[PDB]
Amino acid sequence: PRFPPLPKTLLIISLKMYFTPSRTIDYIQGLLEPRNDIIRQENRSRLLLALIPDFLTIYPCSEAIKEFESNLAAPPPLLLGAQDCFWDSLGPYTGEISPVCLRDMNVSIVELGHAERRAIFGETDQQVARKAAAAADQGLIPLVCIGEVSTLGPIVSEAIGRAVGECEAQIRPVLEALPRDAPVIFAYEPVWAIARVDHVGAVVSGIRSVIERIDRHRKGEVRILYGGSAGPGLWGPGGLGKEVDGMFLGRFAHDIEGVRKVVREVEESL
Amino acid sequence: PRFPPLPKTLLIISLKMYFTPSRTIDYIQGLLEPRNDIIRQENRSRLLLALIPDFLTIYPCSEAIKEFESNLAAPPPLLLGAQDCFWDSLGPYTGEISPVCLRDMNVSIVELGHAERRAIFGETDQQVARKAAAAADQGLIPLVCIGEVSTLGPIVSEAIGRAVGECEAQIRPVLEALPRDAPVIFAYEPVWAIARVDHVGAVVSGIRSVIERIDRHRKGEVRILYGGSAGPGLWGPGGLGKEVDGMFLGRFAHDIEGVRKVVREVEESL
Ligand code: NA
Repeated sequence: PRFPPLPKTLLIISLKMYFTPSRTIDYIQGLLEPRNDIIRQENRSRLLLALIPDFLTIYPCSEAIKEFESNLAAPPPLLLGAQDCFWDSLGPYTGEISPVCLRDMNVSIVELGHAERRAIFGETDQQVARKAAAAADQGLIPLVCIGEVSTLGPIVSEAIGRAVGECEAQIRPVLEALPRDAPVIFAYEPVWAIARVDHVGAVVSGIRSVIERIDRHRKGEVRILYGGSAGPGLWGPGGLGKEVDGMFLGRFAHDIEGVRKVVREVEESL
Repeated sequence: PRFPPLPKTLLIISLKMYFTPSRTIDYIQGLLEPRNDIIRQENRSRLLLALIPDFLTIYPCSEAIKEFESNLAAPPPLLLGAQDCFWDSLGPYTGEISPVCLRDMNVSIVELGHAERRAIFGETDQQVARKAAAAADQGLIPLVCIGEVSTLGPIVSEAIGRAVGECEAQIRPVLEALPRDAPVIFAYEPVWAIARVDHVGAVVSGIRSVIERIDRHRKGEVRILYGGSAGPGLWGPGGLGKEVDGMFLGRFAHDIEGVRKVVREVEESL
């Protein structure tokens, strides 16, 4: 085990660039708070939460998790992610974050190729792949965001064919760059939508098929999440959970009670 | 005073993406250590050091500075910088760092437009300008890296004319975007060199002239540093200090004794 094993269900909270430091510290302390009933021992092996703060609060986030773990004797209660990293270990790359340093701060997962980075900064498939490779070199699980870049046509087979093939071009360089035994998580979100479960189910089913065709027998496990902004009710009553191994929570999740509500939803669906 | 006043001499240590977290914590604790004789009370009003760590260690760096300040009763002993920031306050910008959050962590200065970011990521003059504006909105001093993008010709007046005019295109959008009363620091390094003091002196003199021509009477103060990798002896005996208001220290500065040696050099030149 070079890598943490992946539970069947993954819930991800990415704070993007929305939170101030004090709000991030209060927030992660709310997640861990036992009276908040978000993190249950009985969920440990089936359901996992990741918090993905901005780079500045990874340190005190990591410190908060540790302090909470020291309350018990020796799955972590909560995974800590970063929202990006560089494609090299250490070096002369001003403004860039090292996966070496991330691992030293007990980050377990790195979000890569977000739609926002692809649109604003022109981040490419090759770059996301090299980034995944460097994250994996440090024992970090790549979490690669994928999705169709085009507005799709009105013929469904054409539309599903395009979307899946556009995801294929994003998946292939990542799997080529990664060791076959390193785990990877792909988060799907159709970039032109800014949640149709029929559409998600169909493209995700085409994604899993794509992966099986490239490397059916790789030892590293694979998970496909919904990367879109998911609201209360979508997972269970909306059927989203029948299609994917997890999801990103939308901005309702900025309130701890919202997160509590969605964990309950997820428990009920299992 | 919306901004810290700028001393006549600025020394900058940017760690780029070279240091692990424990090495950064040890390092800043070495800078502050009184037996290391790097930070002298007698230097306070004439010479200032900035440390510019990676985003992950800004928090414990800030914490270390505070803890040291609490050893005395209420110029900071050491400025804390970041190596980049985003051009907006808060929002949906995955992987980006907010100048709001930086200020909340007692960062006083933001390095922008580094040659490494301009080359690797295609970072543009417009983007560096918008970044400077957002840093200034939060009371942060922009530190904009500038320099000629071309290999220069063999006729000196042509070469100096080009280099200065290429710096002009980088300076102008920054001054346009900044309030006239916000301070700005420009760090010069000819991108094609990968230290000729004659060349630096000549282009820096053309830079100060350029600035005076754009906005002779702005209230915000301006400093021009050498952004190249400066080694021991270059400032005083090499004459660099007669041309610029400070410099970036080269990799020799990774050793605390190196920093000590260069502070002594600088003291002697004043
Ligand atoms: Na970045």
